[PDB]
Amino acid sequence: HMRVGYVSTNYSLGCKADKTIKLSSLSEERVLKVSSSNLLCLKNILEWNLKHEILFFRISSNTIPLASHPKFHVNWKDKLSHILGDIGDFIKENSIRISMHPGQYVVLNSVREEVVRSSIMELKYHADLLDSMGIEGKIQIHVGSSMNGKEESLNRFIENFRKLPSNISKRLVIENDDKVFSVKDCLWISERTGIPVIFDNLHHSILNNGESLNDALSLVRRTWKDRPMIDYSEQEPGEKPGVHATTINEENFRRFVNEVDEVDIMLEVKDKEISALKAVKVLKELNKL
Ligand SMILES: [Mn+2]
Repeated sequence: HMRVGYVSTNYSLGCKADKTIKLSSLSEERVLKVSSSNLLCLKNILEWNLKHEILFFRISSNTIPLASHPKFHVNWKDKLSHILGDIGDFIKENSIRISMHPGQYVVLNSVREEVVRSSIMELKYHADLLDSMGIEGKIQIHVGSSMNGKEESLNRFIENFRKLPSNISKRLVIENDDKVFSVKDCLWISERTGIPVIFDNLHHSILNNGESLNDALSLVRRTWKDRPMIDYSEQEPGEKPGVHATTINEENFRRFVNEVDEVDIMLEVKDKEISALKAVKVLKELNKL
């Protein structure tokens, strides 16, 4: 009862789904050209993934390049409605679960009004992309800044969250990080907002309040109405703490899954689909796929 995913693009297939363009290259034609090629490759990836028993995917934020930039005014929702609807049908037809992660420049709890504004613009593009596919999906973010200290920063997150439009807020999920905001801190936010928490195992291993894997999982499960998503990674040997592994280690992964069930696992390792294949092989063997 576990789905496996990987993030953004598939290197083996050779259809790049995560291409972006420089601000200096912005034009309607170029945005439509790179969006179309990204989306073609995304459809090809989702097809490949279904055949390889990989039923979770993290769609790249580069899918429509520069979509939330102030100078961007391309009507991609109409112009690409065809391919967008087609990809969404394939996802809903085949029970594929979807997440997106806008990354570090979304800082929903910034003290700077213009940073909050641009962060909401980026979140609105993610909700628009998912809406254009006719699917639900989750948009995962970190809590953000710790300016003025942790408690002020948690309350600024909750305040600004409560100003979001529903098509973003209904999809939003928060994840623990390895520097400031722990599982405990995310659970404090969830209790006051209903936001589900994505558990990231490597981050928790680095920054925690003593909770075991199982206890932290059980806590985070209660924040979801549906099956939880978790982010699985490992430490790259020899690197600074928190640097993500270049591939999963099968024995580490086996030790993790033997503890867990009824969760969709997103692999955040640098060899992408190659690790997703190793994980499908383990899960099938353990009758947990
Ligand atoms: Mn993560």
